[PDB]
Order: sequence, then C-alpha cells, then structure tokens
Amino acid sequence: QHPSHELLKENGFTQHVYHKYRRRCLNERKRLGIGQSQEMNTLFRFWSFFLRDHFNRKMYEEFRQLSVEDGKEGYRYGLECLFRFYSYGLERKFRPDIFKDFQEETVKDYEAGQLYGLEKFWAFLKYSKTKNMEIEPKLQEHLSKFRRLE
Ligand SMILES: Cn1c[n+]([C@@H]2O[C@H](COP(=O)(O)OP(=O)(O)OP(=O)(O)OC[C@H]3O[C@@H](n4ccc(N)nc4=O)[C@H](O)[C@@H]3O)[C@@H](O)[C@H]2O)c2nc(N)[nH]c(=O)c21
Repeated sequence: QHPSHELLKENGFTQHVYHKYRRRCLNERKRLGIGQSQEMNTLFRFWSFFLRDHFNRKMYEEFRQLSVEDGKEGYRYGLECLFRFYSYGLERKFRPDIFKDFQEETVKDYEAGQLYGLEKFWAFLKYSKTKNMEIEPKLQEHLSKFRRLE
C-alpha cells in the first residue's frame, strides 16, 4: 500500500515511483520543518533497509547528510536508522569506506553523550565475520567500557 513498501518488495524498486516519493518527503521536510514530517521518517526507514541490499552511493550520501542534520537539531530517528544500516549492512557486505564513515559517526555520537551508535558498533563487531578491521584508536578506547560488562 505505502510507496516505501512497494519499493522494498522483490524487484519492486522503480525509479519513477522512488523519485515521486522522495520529492514529496523532502518537500514536506522543508515545508513542515526538520523532525516534523512523518513521511520523511518513512524515507529514513526505507533508506535504512533498502541500502543494506541495494547500496547506492548518492542515496547513501543523502541519507547520511540528512540524518546527521536531523540529529544536530534534536531529531535522532534518522541517525538511529543510519546506525542500523551500518551495523546490519556492513554485516551483509563489508565496505571499508562505509566502515570508516561508521567509525566517524559513532565517535561523534559518543562525544555527544549518546550510546545508541556505540552499541550498534559493538554489536557489528560481535556479529561480523570480517577479519583485520582497523579500528580508530579513539573509538577503541570508548568501546573498552563494554569489556567490563563482559
Ligand atoms: C540479532 N541481532 C541483535 N543485534 C543488535 O545487538 C543488540 C541486542 O539486540 P536486540 O535486543 O534484540 O535489539 P534492542 O532491543 O536491544 O535495540 P533495537 O531497537 O532493537 O535496535 C535494533 C533494531 O534493529 C531493527 N531491525 C531488526 C531486524 C532487522 N533485520 N533490521 C532492523 O533494523 C529493529 O528496529 C531493532 O529494534 C542490539 O543493539 C541489536 O541492534 C544485531 N546487530 C547486527 N549487526 N546483526 C544482528 O544479526 C543483530
């Protein structure tokens, strides 16, 4: 029924349906204001799921850009979506450039006094089969807090 749900089905993504849906969502974000469009929220959640299995760089960059913007104004649903995309998507297909972004946004989340991102990162490490991942020294320190909860 909802365009996000059509777009998420088996070979259900079409460009004209997505372009229409996106534009309305982004239009309603500007008209009503950040964090005040529920249709925009459906797009954060479409992106979180879609990009796990049909990654596209430009769509990823808008997702990350718009969710980081929302997060600084105080609306964290997009960032929560972003962090799930990182944690579940990098488990499907590891991409070292996306992994570096994941580290950058997690260290930012933690420096803001939040734990949602840091826990998704720890959870990625517990579930992932990727080997010889390079973890930033700063982030390695913050994760060191969860070893005590062992
Ligand atoms: C099996 N599992 C558990 N975790 C992570 O480990 C910690 C403890 O897990 P849980 O207690 O069960 O969730 P919890 O209640 O604590 O918080 P939560 O709200 O659930 O965040 C997670 C949210 O992912 C959404 N969602 C769900 C299903 C799906 N297909 N997509 C989703 O996107 C959904 O919305 C969900 O709620 C949490 O950090 C949790 O994320 C994992 N992480 C990775 N990479 N892979 C995993 O196979 C895995």
